[PDB]
Order: sequence, then C-alpha cells, then structure tokens
Amino acid sequence: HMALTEQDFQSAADDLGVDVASVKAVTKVESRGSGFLLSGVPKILFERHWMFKLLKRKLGHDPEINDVCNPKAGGYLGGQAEHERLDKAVKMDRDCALQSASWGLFQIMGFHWEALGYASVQAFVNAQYASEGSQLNTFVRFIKINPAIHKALKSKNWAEFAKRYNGPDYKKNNYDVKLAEAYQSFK
Repeated sequence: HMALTEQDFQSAADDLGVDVASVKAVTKVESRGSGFLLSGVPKILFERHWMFKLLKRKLGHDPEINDVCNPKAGGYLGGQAEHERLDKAVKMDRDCALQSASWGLFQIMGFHWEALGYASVQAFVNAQYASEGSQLNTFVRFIKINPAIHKALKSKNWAEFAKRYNGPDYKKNNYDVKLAEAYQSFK
C-alpha cells in the first residue's frame, strides 16, 4: 500500500504552515507507524461505547447490548479482528459502526467526519482506504479544525500540544518530552 513519502510530509507541513520536522515529530510520537494491516485494510480500533452512544442517539432509546455495542468501554480483540468487530457493528447500523472506529495512522474517530469536512461518513472511510498520505491529510484537517492545537504546534509548545491532543494525562506517557526529542532528531 502507498506509505508516507517525503512529499506527503512536505505537503502536510505546507498545509499546516509548520516545518517538516514538526510533522515528522508528531507522526513519530502520535501515529501507529503504519496506517494499514497486512490484509491491506486500514488499521482500526472499534470503540463499543461510542457504538452504544451513537446508536442510542439515532434510535432515541438504548440499542441491544453485545460485545460491539456496550456502554462499558473495552473488549478489544486487536489487529485484523477489529475489522470483524466493525463488521458485526455494521450489521446493527453501518453509519454508527463506521463512526465508532478510530482509523488510520493517527487513530481518528470516524464521528469526526463532518467536522473534518468530508461529504459523508463513507467519504471519510474511503480517505482511510486511499493511502497513508490521505490518512495524514485526515490528521491535517483535525489540526486545522482545532486552532488552539494548531497554534501550539506552530509555536513548538509541545506541552500545550500534548495536553490538548493527548489530554490531561499526557504526562503519564511523557508525550511532551517525546515530541521535543523527536523534533530535535528531525531538525
């Protein structure tokens, strides 16, 4: 499958108005490294508590509870088996299921499709299948629609970036220091 090129990094850097070293640093620290499984489908993690929340909102009442639709988070099988979980959830409701997986290099939740400017959940999904460059573009859009994160990236304020991107427990995995060290390694 089409993996990340120097041009993918340069295009992303240009679109975000940051240096290439910043994009490589955030990719090294925040990505899954590869955006695709051996089978050629995008890497996903299926989030059954998002499936429960989104299908509840759609139906106006609680859906059936099972291993892929449950207010209790977890129950991961990992790797290719997450596609089997997605398939079971699609057979409950396709749009809720696709929105309840995290996709590609940066593990972006499908429920962000509309905010990210995709025409539909399906267009978001097609962008995950297209290439690693397309998945990096999903990440670019995510930064653009989050100006405070965008500004932290531009200013190389790794702690502010990690607090907003990784959340309040970012320091548990030292995300700020990993970003700073990665940046120095590429600069």
